[PDB]
Amino acid sequence: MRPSLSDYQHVASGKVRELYRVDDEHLLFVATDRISAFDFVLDTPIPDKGRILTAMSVFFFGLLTVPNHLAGPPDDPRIPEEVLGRALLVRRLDMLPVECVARGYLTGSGLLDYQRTGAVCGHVLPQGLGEASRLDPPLFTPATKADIGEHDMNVDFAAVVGLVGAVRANQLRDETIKIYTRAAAHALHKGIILADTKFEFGVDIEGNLVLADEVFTPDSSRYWDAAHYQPGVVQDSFDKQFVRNWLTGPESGWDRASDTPPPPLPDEVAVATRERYIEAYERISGLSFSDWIGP
Ligand SMILES: Nc1ncnc(-c2cnn(Cc3cccc(F)c3)c2)c1Cl
Repeated sequence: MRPSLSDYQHVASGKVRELYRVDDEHLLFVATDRISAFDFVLDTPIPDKGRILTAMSVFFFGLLTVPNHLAGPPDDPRIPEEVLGRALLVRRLDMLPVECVARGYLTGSGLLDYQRTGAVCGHVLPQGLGEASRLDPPLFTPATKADIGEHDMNVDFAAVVGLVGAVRANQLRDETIKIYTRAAAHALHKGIILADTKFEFGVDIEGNLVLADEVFTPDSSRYWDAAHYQPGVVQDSFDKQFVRNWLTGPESGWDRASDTPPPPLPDEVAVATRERYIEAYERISGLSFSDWIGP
């Protein structure tokens, strides 16, 4: 007997995740099976994506030594059956208003900022870099949330100071880079490049920094196949390239530039995408997804 999700109060929704109040000091952090591509949440869910990404997050939490917001096991009796395997019980924290980002490679808004200004989030970079260039050391490239449906706004370190305090900002920078460095080296050892990552921190009652997000999922982090890493061109998304290629190919009937909501995916593409998630999970964790809890 587990409670119903309807026993808990919904407090937040993201594109592909949900948050619920369990009591005054705990929340329920729920991954869904929805997937986003080209800034659209697609009509077609990916089977088991919520469970797979939750397993991934749990693995990486176990790998990292930093305090985190997990407040119970993946089978905690407070978790409803309906979300079992894709929801975790977490401690309620005072969240810090910073999207902490580390970039090991230059792509996306990071590359664009560099191409426009020669710098990213206050970091003046060497000349001659381009798409998927390795950054060494990794860059702290923080961002702030914007309006609904808008991309996060890249900001520099001074902006983070103004948001959370000088000493805390230094802590966010150091911890974000330490955590990314550890995770990325682990993943690369297993054949996957984590090109970048984003996560949020909160502060507990004693004032300590606590990692409080999904961590190193293909949604929070660019997953790349290391065996095909080729600086100078756009790398395939380990998990979403089948989806991307179909949507923008000759069979979808959809024009990406038209900004109209994309059509549903072929079942075959959704199944193939689930397999990519399982492959990435099992390679990185060294575990079997068949052992991960579910309904
Ligand atoms: N441990 C915490 N304590 C207090 N607040 C949060 C919190 C609030 N918002 N978010 C972002 C978010 C995470 C998942 C699903 C969403 F819809 C939104 C996280 C957390 Cl993780």
